[PDB]
Amino acid sequence: SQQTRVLQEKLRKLKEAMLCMVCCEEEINSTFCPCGHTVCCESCAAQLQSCPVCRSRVEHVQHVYLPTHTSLL
Amino acid sequence: SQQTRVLQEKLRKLKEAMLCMVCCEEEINSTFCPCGHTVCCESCAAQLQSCPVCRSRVEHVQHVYLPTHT
Ligand SMILES: Cc1nc(-c2cccc(N)c2)no1
Ligand SMILES: [Zn+2]
Ligand SMILES: [Zn+2]
Ligand SMILES: [Zn+2]
Ligand SMILES: [Zn+2]
Repeated sequence: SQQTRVLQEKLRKLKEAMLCMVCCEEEINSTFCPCGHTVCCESCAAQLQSCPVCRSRVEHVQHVYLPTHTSLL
Repeated sequence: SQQTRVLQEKLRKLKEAMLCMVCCEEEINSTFCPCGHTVCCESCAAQLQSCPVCRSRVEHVQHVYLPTHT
């Protein structure tokens, strides 16, 4: 029905919000510190000296173990 | 249709996985450091001495701004 298509869209948008904002291909699993923006995968976060959301300097990157994480397994 | 019900369930489960493992009422927005477990809201994370997932000592709590926040 039309509601099947609406639910498909909601699910797709929620899953897209879980993906790295830079590469769009890998799940978010890293936090820029100290600002706290958690919007990248580990590969993109290692290459940024400034937060892509707020432009604060990145002192270091903290890996995050989230419950929403999914993998090939 | 039955497909609408299947998608409703997938959405519900993903949203439930984003809630604090202690209170089950507030969204996750805090990380235990240095272990990195990000499973609690700010209120529940504030008084824990050890991580509720892996038992590592909590040196500090880092607030996280996630794109899934609603
Ligand atoms: C809340 C909340 N958001 C997430 C989240 C956000 C982006 C990516 C991933 N994997 C999880 N988990 O809990
Ligand atoms: Zn990336
Ligand atoms: Zn930032
Ligand atoms: Zn809580
Ligand atoms: Zn832990």
